[PDB]
Amino acid sequence: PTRKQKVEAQKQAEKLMKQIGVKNVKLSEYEMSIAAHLVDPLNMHVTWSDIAGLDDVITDLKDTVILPIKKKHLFENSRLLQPPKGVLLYGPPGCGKTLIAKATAKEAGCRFINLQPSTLTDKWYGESQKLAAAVFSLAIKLQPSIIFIDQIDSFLRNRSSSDHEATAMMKAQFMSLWDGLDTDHSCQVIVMGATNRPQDLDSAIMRRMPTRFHINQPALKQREAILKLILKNENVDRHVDLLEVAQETDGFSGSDLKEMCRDAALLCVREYVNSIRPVQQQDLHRAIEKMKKSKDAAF
Amino acid sequence: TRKQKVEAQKQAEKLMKQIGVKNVKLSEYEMSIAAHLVDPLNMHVTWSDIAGLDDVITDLKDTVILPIKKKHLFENSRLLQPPKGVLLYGPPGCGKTLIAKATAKEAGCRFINLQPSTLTDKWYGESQKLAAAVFSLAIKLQPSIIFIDQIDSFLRNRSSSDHEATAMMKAQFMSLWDGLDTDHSCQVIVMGATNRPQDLDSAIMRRMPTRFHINQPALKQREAILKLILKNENVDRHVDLLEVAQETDGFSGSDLKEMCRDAALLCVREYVNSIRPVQQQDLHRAIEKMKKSKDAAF
Amino acid sequence: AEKLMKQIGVKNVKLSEYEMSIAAHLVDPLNMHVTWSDIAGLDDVITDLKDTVILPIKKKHLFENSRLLQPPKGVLLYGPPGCGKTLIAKATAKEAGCRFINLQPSTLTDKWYGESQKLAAAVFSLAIKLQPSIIFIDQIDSFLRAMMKAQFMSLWDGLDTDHSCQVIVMGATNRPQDLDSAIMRRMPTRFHINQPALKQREAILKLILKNENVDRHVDLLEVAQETDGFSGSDLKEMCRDAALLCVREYVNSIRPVQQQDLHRAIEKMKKSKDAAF
Amino acid sequence: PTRKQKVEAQKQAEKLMKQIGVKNVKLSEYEMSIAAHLVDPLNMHVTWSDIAGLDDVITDLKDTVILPIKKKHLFENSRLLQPPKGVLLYGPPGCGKTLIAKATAKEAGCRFINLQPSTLTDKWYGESQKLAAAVFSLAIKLQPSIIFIDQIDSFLRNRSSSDHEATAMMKAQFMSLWDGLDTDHSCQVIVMGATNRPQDLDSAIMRRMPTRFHINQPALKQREAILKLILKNENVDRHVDLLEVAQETDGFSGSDLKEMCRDAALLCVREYVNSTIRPVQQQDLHRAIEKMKKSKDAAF
Amino acid sequence: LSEYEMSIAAHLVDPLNMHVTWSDIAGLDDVITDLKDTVILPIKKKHLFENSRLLQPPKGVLLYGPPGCGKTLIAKATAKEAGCRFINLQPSTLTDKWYGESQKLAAAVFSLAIKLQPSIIFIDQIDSFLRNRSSSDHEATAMMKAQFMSLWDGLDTDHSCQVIVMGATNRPQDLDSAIMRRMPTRFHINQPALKQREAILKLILKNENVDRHVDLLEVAQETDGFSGSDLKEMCRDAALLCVREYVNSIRPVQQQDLHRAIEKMKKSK
Amino acid sequence: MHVTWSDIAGLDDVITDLKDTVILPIKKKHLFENSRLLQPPKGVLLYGPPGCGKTLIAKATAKEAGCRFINLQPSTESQKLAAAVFSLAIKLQPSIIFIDQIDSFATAMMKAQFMSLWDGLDTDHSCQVIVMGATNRPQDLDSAIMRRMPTRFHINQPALKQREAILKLILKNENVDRHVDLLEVAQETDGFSGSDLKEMCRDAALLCVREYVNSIRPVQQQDLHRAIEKMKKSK
Ligand SMILES: Nc1ncnc2c1ncn2[C@@H]1O[C@H](COP(=O)(O)OP(=O)(O)OP(=O)(O)O)[C@@H](O)[C@H]1O
Ligand SMILES: Nc1ncnc2c1ncn2[C@@H]1O[C@H](COP(=O)(O)OP(=O)(O)OP(=O)(O)O)[C@@H](O)[C@H]1O
Ligand SMILES: Nc1ncnc2c1ncn2[C@@H]1O[C@H](COP(=O)(O)OP(=O)(O)OP(=O)(O)O)[C@@H](O)[C@H]1O
Ligand SMILES: Nc1ncnc2c1ncn2[C@@H]1O[C@H](COP(=O)(O)OP(=O)(O)OP(=O)(O)O)[C@@H](O)[C@H]1O
Ligand SMILES: Nc1ncnc2c1ncn2[C@@H]1O[C@H](COP(=O)(O)OP(=O)(O)OP(=O)(O)O)[C@@H](O)[C@H]1O
Ligand SMILES: [Mg+2]
Ligand SMILES: [Mg+2]
Ligand SMILES: [Mg+2]
Ligand SMILES: [Mg+2]
Repeated sequence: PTRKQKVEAQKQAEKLMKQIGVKNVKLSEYEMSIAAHLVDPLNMHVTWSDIAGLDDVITDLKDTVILPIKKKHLFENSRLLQPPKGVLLYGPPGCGKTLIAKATAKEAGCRFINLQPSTLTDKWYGESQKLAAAVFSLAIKLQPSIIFIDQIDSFLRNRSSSDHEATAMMKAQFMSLWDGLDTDHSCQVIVMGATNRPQDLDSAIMRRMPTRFHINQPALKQREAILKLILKNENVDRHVDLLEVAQETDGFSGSDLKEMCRDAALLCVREYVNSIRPVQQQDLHRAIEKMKKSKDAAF
Repeated sequence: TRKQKVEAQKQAEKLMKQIGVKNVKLSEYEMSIAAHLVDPLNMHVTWSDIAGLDDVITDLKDTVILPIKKKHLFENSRLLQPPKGVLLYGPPGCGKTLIAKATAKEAGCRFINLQPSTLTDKWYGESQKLAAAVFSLAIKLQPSIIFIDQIDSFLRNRSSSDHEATAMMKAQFMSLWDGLDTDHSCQVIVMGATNRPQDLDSAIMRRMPTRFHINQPALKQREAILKLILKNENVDRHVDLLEVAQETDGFSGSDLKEMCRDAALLCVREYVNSIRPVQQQDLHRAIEKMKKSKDAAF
Repeated sequence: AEKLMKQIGVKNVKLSEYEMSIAAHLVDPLNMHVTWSDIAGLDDVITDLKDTVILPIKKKHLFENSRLLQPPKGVLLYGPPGCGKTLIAKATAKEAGCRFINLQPSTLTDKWYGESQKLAAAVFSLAIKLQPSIIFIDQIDSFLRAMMKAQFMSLWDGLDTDHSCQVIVMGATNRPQDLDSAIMRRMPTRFHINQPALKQREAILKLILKNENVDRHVDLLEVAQETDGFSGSDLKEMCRDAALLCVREYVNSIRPVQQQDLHRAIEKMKKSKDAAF
Repeated sequence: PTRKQKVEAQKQAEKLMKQIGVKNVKLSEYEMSIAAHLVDPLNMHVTWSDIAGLDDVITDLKDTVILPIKKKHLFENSRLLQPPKGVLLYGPPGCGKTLIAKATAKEAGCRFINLQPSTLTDKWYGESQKLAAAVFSLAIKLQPSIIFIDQIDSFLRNRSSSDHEATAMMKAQFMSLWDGLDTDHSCQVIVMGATNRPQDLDSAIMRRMPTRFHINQPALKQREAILKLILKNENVDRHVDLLEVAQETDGFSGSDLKEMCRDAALLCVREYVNSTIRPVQQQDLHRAIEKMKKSKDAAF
Repeated sequence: LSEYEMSIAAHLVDPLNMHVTWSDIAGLDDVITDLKDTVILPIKKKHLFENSRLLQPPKGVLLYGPPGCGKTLIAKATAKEAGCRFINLQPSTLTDKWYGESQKLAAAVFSLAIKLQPSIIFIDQIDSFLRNRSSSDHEATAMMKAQFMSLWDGLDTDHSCQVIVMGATNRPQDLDSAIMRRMPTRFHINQPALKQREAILKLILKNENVDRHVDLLEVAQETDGFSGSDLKEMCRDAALLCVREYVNSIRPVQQQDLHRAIEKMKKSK
Repeated sequence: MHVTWSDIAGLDDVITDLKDTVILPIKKKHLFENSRLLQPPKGVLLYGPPGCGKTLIAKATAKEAGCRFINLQPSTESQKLAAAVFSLAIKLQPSIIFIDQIDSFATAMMKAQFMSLWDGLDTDHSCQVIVMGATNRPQDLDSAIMRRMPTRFHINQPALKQREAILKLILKNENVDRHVDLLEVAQETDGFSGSDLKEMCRDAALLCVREYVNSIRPVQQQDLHRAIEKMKKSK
């Protein structure tokens, strides 16, 4: 027939499945096309120790998502002790969202799966809803599993009249398979999504993601912590305190400080090549000044 | 060729043996539609598990379940038959899917989930055949309850920016609902749960006249659901569910479940660091956490 | 063909395969318990439809030679959703004297090669073979908003000129504004099936409860003056809910429906009608 | 379906890929349709020497983008020394932006690719997101590469509610594939964009383009530099005071001085042809400046 | 030769059947002088100074002023005296009721213009098409009006193609800030102002009927106050009055019919 | 075309404007061929309300001026057929090419060839090949050749007196009552459209016929009033 571009998902999500260690899974063409976006747990290079600035959020996520997956002998006796069916990572953009997502993909346990909603929308009629169903079918087939939807503020957007029929049907099927009729059993299928704009997400999807973790912008202590974490392996001058830098920033996020340290290292490398030099804490001041002058362009 | 119905024919047979049908001869499309039949014994929720509202439950039981049984009493009257549509509308969360499961389990006749994703097909002239086979199967076994979850997305408001197959299916649904051959003594009822009935339709809205408003829980309903949830789990003796219900004032039927789950998780976390009941102190902390987290939209 | 010949009453069956497949689709006037007495409230529209379409079919001796009385090709019954359209169509299918046939465009779209123009030609060949015939396409808005569409349009425009076959295309419509630009013009006769007014509401309410054991002091005029916006199906649902509420006092352990049950049903229906707002 | 539009670019992207130097790259239909917009390195005829007026920006770009591409032995040990994942060239319209982009399309090494967001949007449903994914797929397939998004203040605009679902999905997928779950690894895939309205670009795309270069309106020294650069190939007299016209303009951008020089040359050719090669004697420049000022005044 | 290219080719005016020269445009003569040496001279005789990098015709010619009085007449005459392939489509031929069918249309237009020799492009009423960029407007034409700028002078442009785009507007104050940049040579088509009116009146009355002696200087200040296009429509009223009077009983014109046409045009206002 | 200019009543001023402008081609030489600006417009268009004598106006303009007419039939390779039709219409001079439903009518190459042929004909001859086939709704009909149709007239409801004249001209064909007058019916029609009076008279005749079929007589004022009331209720 037509649309036979699934001739390489089954040959692409099989060698990728052997890297995870699944023995006997009987899937269809749509299920394999969905599983073609599974992430390898060993392909990540960031653990919980690489995420600084916030500590209570890490422990909360670990005891809400990671803990109920293991120690099943203690959480299966009670009626309501299973992990939630949704984790909404909201807050300002930059620090925390994708890093916590990678930490959950690597060190959390059960098979992680990225959705990438671009593969759900198809050209042919009656093909996007089948893929949306195969998503949850594969999630149920692989217990447990964590369905990750990055930028969930666009795919599962607020419903209105100016929406395509296939996208609206997929958005309805998502909430009809989340906690629908034949769902809500002991399946350990959790759906998480990181988004910087949770104001216009939805009204029916917002309740299906009850555990909402606010990853705020780093404060003074958080900025000091992330500045001390970033300048750990690279050569830095012996007496360089990260408190004055974090106090001087006062508006930098977790990604702007990374750029500031990268700019300082690049300035040191350029000064060395013009003629291995450590950051004498003087380049940090001019880097902060240049970054502030650049950020002042939005106003 | 679309020769996958074979597997849909090997999944709509064993399930049939789980329901107890003896002689029902169907076609390929009818079998593919019946492949979504729900097992009544697979549900684990009855009318006793739905608290907070009682008049709505009694109304639904006397409107849907009561006409199904005692057919000798309603066979003489002309307008004493079950309706052809039940629209469960209201705010999202509490009541809709729970009442759907209760009607699937403890209501009687064979329940069927539509799952409109299977109606839309890639091949031309295949979605309308499945839409017809839906009602064909519904009439084939009487009675039956056709459930369409989130019906405000499949039978949307008819406009010009709609595909030919979807528009044809939406027209065939209302043509086979109360058209030229239906509306006889068939006892085929179609129900649907939705949280946005404002933009559902103009012709489908009248075909579902029995509309049950599953409102958002009030003080009494909040206390009722809080007492129902905290029933089997261990809790302190002097814990008044009225206090937390009056303090909340802003949760639906699903947010209180999350609050109780968070309280139990806090208890089991404080225990696992070194079985502890909730002393009504973790309840307030979970309520404050959920109230400070629900401000993400604003 | 022969499987459904029991009602056409003509031994002129020379149908082919497509004609045979289309012949299994005409309506069954036997199991149609609807006449002009069943439809209430709108009697002027009924008599208009009658003296416009019906006598051109039954009266076949006065106009026989050439006379101007002709069945208008294309009758569009348009209005709000409910209250009359399919009921009038079914009454016509019952007692129009002609072979009524339903379309249901879902059967036209064949999967093989996407060729659905052959069926669009076969349906018209069948309608002309056993004239008079009324081709009814329910929900004609979604069906006509594309080789089959042009072929069917040209067929309907070209074959209905010899005034030898009384084939008439009739359609019901709840959204007449977005129907079409040429189809709306192609149908000369348009019947506006309005929603029941203060008098039509009372008429249909009195017609709904006739054989039931209703109380003596139940003035339907008060119910009509209390509804103020109820459609045809809404009043039937209200009466059904009132009957269920009256029988609820007996099933829990035959009671005549009083005014209190009707008032409670009206209040419940008016509260429920605010779902779309 | 739409396999025709994707069967022509396939016969066009291959030839353009033959002269670039990609040896073995296996692409799909969407990847080939995206690669069909690759720019030829030899077609660009503007280098760093042809861009005057700004000097610190040039060396900053050479150290930030051009330097980490080569000499990989120095930036392979540390954790954060790779080239950035975005270069936002913001400033008033005129000088710098498109010229710097054209210069980097030739004198940067790695394969340059223009996005041309007009080809991303498609008529069929579920086709624009596939092309947006194929963009980054092709970028990762050949390393390194520079994805240029001209006038990025329109495609990756500020997210709101009055936007189409396809453009919103594409805008979300761009930032999801920029620094998402499987793209933070070292891949040398850099995305740059030139725009004249950075105030309403975005809140999540702005952080993904940390290196923000401001191309200001030419000042006195910059105006003198560009006026001396432009009046180098054309025939001019011996003595030309470039500071005079530079101080006279006081409001001309990098493109208005080019127009003034063109108008002076056209006046010279008109005076020559009217009789039947004449060098500008620093008098047609003042008249052209006055005419350009009168034209800019009468525009309102 | 794509599909959108062939769809655009339906608006490509043939360079042979134009029959519009500088003689048809009377009245204003200063704008014609500055446009001949700036647009026609660099386009033609390219074998003289092709070595120079900035001796090419400007790609941003724009003619503003009141509506009418020779706006597109100068464009057609220029394109006829220029190389070939006058290309005007519409102010609203684009913006089809689809998704991704408006920017691709402009892309096809520009590709077709690049395919052949300069092929002067004329965009009638660029004021509303390329209006000032903002964030409150519908976010479907802003991306299009930005792609137009990105394709006008971008990466692949600035070659020896001579592709010159010509615009037209009635109020170039809210047009743009980056589009006016690539439009450096902007001519000012003014109002006739008591002289060009008489000139165009003497021009139009040349190839016509008998037209007995009536000095155009007489009806020069008591004529239509503006809109020379209505002066083109004013002589039409005299012609219809001269051809509609003889049916009651070819007739030569005089001051009476012209004055009555003037009074009728004034009453129309 | 069997239509007559005197039969179609209504806007008498528009009729004279047509019989002057469009029939300047019917006028001999030295009147429209001598002056360059006195020639009639090339490619006249017609737009306005739906129906109301859309094709009837073109038929009357072709019959009164005696100009040759030919049906374009846009519903019935395409570019070649269009070029052949244009050549056939331009050969037999003078001739008018009338099209049906031009508002919704390779097609682009055919339109470009037709526009080029019309431009060449106008540059060669004054009014040899005319084109009058534009339908209603010309605001967004098409954008193929805008300069081809620069002349048009908004044919709408002229006035109540024109409606009364049309009713008197259309009703004076069958048997009518003495007291029943078309002016008395138009005084109560309250601004009915052009095609509305014909359908109202048809409904009155159908009522008068049904009066005998239910039990032939001439139409009366009561039947006309009932038909007008039914048309207003159905309007
Ligand atoms: N706690 C942290 N420890 C180390 N690095 C951090 C931390 N927080 C942020 N970062 C830096 O931020 C970058 C990741 O940003 P990320 O991808 O999470 O943005 P995002 O929040 O996903 O963007 P958006 O809000 O648009 O989705 C990494 O390069 C990392 O160096
Ligand atoms: N009366 C009740 N008794 C017990 N639990 C309840 C009650 N009402 C709601 N719940 C809780 O709500 C959850 C079910 O939510 P449900 O699936 O009905 O949401 P929904 O209304 O279907 O959402 P949407 O409106 O988006 O379709 C269950 O987990 C259940 O614990
Ligand atoms: N005049 C009437 N008298 C009695 N019952 C009526 C009348 N009109 C409508 N009904 C009731 O309405 C129901 C039929 O609805 P109806 O056929 O009018 O809907 P419809 O207009 O065909 O729907 P759609 O607009 O989708 O075609 C019947 O069950 C009948 O009981
Ligand atoms: N430093 C320079 N050296 C030489 N030429 C220059 C310089 N700066 C600007 N120019 C001139 O400017 C023109 C390029 O303008 P460009 O396309 O960069 O405008 P832009 O800023 O991209 O416009 P927009 O902001 O609308 O995208 C070239 O023709 C070039 O001659
Ligand atoms: N000075 C003039 N000399 C000769 N003809 C003129 C003159 N001014 C106007 N006309 C005539 O008036 C007509 C319309 O004038 P013009 O082309 O200036 O309008 P326009 O502003 O281009 O209209 P639009 O804005 O719709 O494009 C032309 O056909 C032209 O023949
Ligand atoms: Mg992210
Ligand atoms: Mg639900
Ligand atoms: Mg109906
Ligand atoms: Mg630019």
